[PDB]
Amino acid sequence: SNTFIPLLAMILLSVSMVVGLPGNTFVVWSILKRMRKRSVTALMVLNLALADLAVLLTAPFFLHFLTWGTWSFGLAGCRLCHYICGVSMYASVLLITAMSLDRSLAVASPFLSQKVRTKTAARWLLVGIWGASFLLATPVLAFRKVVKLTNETDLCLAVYPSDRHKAFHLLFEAFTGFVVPFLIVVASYADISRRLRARGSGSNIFEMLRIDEGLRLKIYKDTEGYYTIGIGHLLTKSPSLNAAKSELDKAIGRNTNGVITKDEAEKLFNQDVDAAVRGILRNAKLKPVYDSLDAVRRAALINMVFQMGETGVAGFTNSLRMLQQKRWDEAAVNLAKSRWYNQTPNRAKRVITTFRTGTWDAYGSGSRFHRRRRTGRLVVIIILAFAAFWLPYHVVDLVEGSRVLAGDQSKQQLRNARKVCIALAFLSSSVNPLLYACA
Ligand SMILES: CC(C)(c1ccc(O)cc1)c1ccc(OCc2cccc(COc3ccc(C(=N)N)cc3)c2)cc1
Repeated sequence: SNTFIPLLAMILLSVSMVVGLPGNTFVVWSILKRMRKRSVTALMVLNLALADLAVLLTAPFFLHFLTWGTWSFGLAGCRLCHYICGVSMYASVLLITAMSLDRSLAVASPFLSQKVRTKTAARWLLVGIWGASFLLATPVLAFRKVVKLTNETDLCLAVYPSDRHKAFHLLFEAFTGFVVPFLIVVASYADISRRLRARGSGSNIFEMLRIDEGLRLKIYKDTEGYYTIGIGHLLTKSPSLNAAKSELDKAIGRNTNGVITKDEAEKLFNQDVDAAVRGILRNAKLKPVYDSLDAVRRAALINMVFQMGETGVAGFTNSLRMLQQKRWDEAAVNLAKSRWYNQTPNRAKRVITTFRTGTWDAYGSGSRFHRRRRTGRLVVIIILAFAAFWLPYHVVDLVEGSRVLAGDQSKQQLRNARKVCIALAFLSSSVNPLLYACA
């Protein structure tokens, strides 16, 4: 088994050359030669597919070192190749953090993105990522030097003066390289999938509310004589129009002069359910029942809460728990005697109908189907191919530093096992062009 690990590491590094060199050289080409307005999503890809190219430029050296038997490029060679390799890991993973940290701001509030996602404020970030990536790989050029092993064989690897030195740096490139990003991209990218559960899949929750609360695209006066716009979005508790009108422009970022788009009315409505669902989940009485209700019957809890406020809908306890206990017919007929049913029966006869049937049958037929998922669905695979390629390597870094404080011959497998994990990761630089050729 002494011969097959070098055999495995020399094909992957060569298939990464035959696939990663041409693809990245093309991907980096189009974004420069054949484009006028380079989108922000075309710069992330650019630098990410630009950095991935530099790592592969060092591959012909490790392959030579893999077969020749000794290093051949002097202190600079092995001081450099690891620095170039160490900077792409850092640059690549931070770009993937930013890309993933951003698709959580495009759903948290899509009106701030227009005022924050500026090509001038994206380019002036890349330098930051690059600069803050050029620095975090600096220990690798201080600790990796060539040592003459035999008259005819000088090997190169990290020379750590003490094992405490080795430990922390092996841990240091794990938290910062992977664990800090893996934790960040898990908070942001799971906040989203936990945000949409309130917002409901597709636009289905919106059109339901349009029929009910009325869709108006200009500032008007509410039922109680107060300024609102859209589906009940309260602009301000204030009398003045210019105060009310200006208050809106702050939350949209553009000079509306009193008018918003069908889109702007919908995004703004999501903030009206996003913030109306925390009130539910932070409410003593309607949190438990809501958690039990399926995706369909949830929007109607969001509907009544939109209607009368949580403090008000919290009153129908006996009709509340009957839902929680999954008995609809005894909650459908029980809600029939409320003043809410009497004062407004066109919207009560259908909200209640969505409970006992658990479908959108009472509201519409075939005008709600959308593909809410955006191009970030592609952005969510280039992080997984990345994570699946870089976890094998880092667990060893994580296990060496951990097991270098207590306890050779049992650990003689790690470097033999690290060799492939370290060499497997040479394919992540060659994974974007196939994902772009996935279509
Ligand atoms: C496998 C080989 C040739 C060897 C040699 C002697 C032997 O007996 C057995 C094996 C070897 C030697 C040294 C070595 O250290 C460099 C290294 C180690 C892990 C990782 C990277 C960067 O990878 C990246 C960085 C960034 C990206 C990116 N997406 N932008 C992709 C891949 C560099 C690596 C391999």
